Amino acid sequence: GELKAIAQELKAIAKELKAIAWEDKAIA
Amino acid sequence: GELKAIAQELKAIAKELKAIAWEDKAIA
Amino acid sequence: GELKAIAQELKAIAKELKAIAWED
Amino acid sequence: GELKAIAQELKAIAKELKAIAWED
Ligand SMILES: [N+]
Ligand SMILES: [N+]
Ligand SMILES: [N+]
Ligand SMILES: [N+]
Repeated sequence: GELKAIAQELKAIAKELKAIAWEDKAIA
Repeated sequence: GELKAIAQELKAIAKELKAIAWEDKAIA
Repeated sequence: GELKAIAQELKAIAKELKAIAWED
Repeated sequence: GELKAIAQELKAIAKELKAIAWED
């Protein structure tokens, strides 16, 4: 369903934001 | 950090959307 | 950059949630 | 209702992400 699929997208965005945050630390 | 905290918020929103989607099914 | 593109995705999702709120 | 309030949260988060993109 649409809400289930939007929930999966939000969880994926959360993992993508943590990856960015981690890249950013490494480099600084 | 701020991105880590926003990631947690997005994961929490995903669980809240699935709960809404489930409530909605039960009732329909 | 990337964060702006993610922000745009979140805005698009917001619009989708408002639409779901008002369907039958 | 609730979904609208979540949509508003997502928009607020979008603004926070754009701000992070432009800090040092
Ligand atoms: N994404
Ligand atoms: N929330
Ligand atoms: N979406
Ligand atoms: N936030």
